[PDB]
Amino acid sequence: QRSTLVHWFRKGLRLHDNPALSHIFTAANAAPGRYFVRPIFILDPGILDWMQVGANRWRFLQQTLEDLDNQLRKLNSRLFVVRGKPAEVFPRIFKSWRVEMLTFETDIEPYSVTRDAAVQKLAKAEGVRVETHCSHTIYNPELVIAKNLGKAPITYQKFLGIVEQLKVPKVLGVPEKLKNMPTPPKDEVEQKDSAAYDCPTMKQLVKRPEELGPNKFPGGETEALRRMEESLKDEIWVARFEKPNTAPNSLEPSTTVLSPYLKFGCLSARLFNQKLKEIIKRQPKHSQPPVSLIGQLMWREFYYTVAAAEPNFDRMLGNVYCMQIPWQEHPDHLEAWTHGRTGYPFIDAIMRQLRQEGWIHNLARHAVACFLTRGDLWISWEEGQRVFEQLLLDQDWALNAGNWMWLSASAFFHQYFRVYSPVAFGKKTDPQGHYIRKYVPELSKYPAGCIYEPWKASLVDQRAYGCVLGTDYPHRIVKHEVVHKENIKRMGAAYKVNREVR
DNA sequence: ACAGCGGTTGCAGGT
DNA sequence: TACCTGCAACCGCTG
Ligand SMILES: Cc1cc2nc3c(=O)[nH]c(=O)nc-3n(C[C@H](O)[C@H](O)[C@H](O)COP(=O)(O)OP(=O)(O)OC[C@H]3O[C@@H](n4cnc5c(N)ncnc54)[C@H](O)[C@@H]3O)c2cc1C
Ligand SMILES: O=c1nc2n(C[C@H](O)[C@H](O)[C@H](O)CO)c3cc(O)ccc3cc-2c(=O)[nH]1
Repeated sequence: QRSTLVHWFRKGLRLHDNPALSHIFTAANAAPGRYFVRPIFILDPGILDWMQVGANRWRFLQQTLEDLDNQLRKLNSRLFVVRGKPAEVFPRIFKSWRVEMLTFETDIEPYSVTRDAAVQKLAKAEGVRVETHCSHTIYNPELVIAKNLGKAPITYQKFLGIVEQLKVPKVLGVPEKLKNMPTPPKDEVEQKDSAAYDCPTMKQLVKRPEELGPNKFPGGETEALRRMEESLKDEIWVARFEKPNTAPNSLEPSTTVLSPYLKFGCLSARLFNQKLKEIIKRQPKHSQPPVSLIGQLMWREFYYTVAAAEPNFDRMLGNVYCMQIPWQEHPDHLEAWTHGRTGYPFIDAIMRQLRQEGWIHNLARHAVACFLTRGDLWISWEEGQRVFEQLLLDQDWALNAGNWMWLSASAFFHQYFRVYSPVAFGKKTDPQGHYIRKYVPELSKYPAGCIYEPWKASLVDQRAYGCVLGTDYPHRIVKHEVVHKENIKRMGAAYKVNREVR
């Protein structure tokens, strides 16, 4: 018959390096038998208005919550998956559980800002102590903004100068095994259903299981650490890691693929940073930022900082960084790009892997992002943002929007002369086109001399490869060698228009 | 002041 | 091999 401490999961679905969670566990064990602990995850049915979520990411979260519960079970506790909106949920669970303190990890995203504010205001009303922690990113965006005179650095090299003169926080371990902690007595919901706050099953979470692809990347903290240690095994590979040197179209990932685990917070970026630093010190010949592996982690930190200031970071209108470009509507060309039926086998192969597996390589994301926007189709990056938002396992509001602005040359990147060739780009790393053959099996019998460009081969040859254009594989919707030059001139025109105002 | 430099990852043609 | 200059040219940051 006592008060309750609460940790609230949103991002940071881990035990390791969770100062918000450890602060609960250390305090509860400081006064044993005086508290109840409720590690909660609010299954908010309001994020659906905020973001598109595909089947693949729902599977990831299902596996994450299942692992988080298993990890919490070993600490004499458990997870509580509460259904309903926080604005409705909190008032009830504050009184019924009798909550004294509530902790959670901070998030810059607009949905959280309005949510975290409304929660903390109500906490002040109900006499609930709230102390938040900043552990999703290595550096606090506000402090970076502050030390750069109340504004965010709009270049990478300037950003590096601001962050290097800041203290790197202590990476924490796993919280203590709860001493003298019985199961909290069943509330109004738990009495009416014992399994009310249990982990949502696949059926409960994934509404359309036919959209699910192969489960190549299982969710959870356990897999995150496991995959990290596997990636850090070859220290030679880690040290000399240079991003442009990595292939976009290799069958098995040329990079670590820790981004989904960093997005959900199954892996601590601080720990990953700390682990990388240690290897660097044991390796003489090592790569330096931005191309380095730590540099890649710094890019995450970079996009998180600029987005912290601008709430309209995901849209063109009202965005302080985004170049105002008259993008054209074309639902026909949009539907084709979204489902990988453009007629460009390299672009289609990437988009099909994105739909099926839920992850694609950085330079593979580059090729498609350029093609849709300033490259060929001249379609707004906001459209491709939603496609990525739905299909990506690592869908990060800040990272998704920022990198889309990079490739559309709306912000940060400005050299619109550098346009990716959907025909040539893939050839360098994959001359045979194995990647195309796997994800576009229609063209698997085509020779390497015209697999990136089927329109080059005669009809009599098309029949001989068991794939005729127009039926078995769509005609190329636009002509790259023509459209990209016209788009270059369009980019220069809009670059003047924005320059005029300033 | 305007002007040189650097900018995660262009392409084609060349050595 | 890994880097050579054309292409006609952007932005922010620097002194
Ligand atoms: C149009 C577009 C949209 C993108 N959307 C997302 C997204 O929503 N979420 C996301 O995590 N990444 C996004 N990326 C960035 C990048 O493609 C991925 O982070 C990377 O390919 C994931 O593979 P990895 O984990 O092996 O990265 P690694 O090469 O292993 O890099 C290490 C870590 O650094 C981070 N990182 C790498 N590249 C970037 C970068 N370009 N910007 C910011 N952080 C980076 C990732 O979290 C990654 O886990 C996007 C890129 C483009 C071009
Ligand atoms: O608080 C929650 N946040 C959820 N978010 C997590 C989200 O990243 C954080 O809540 C952010 O802090 C919101 O801006 C999700 C994100 C996804 O990409 C996919 C599914 C979810 C589900 C939830 C959820 O149920 N509850």
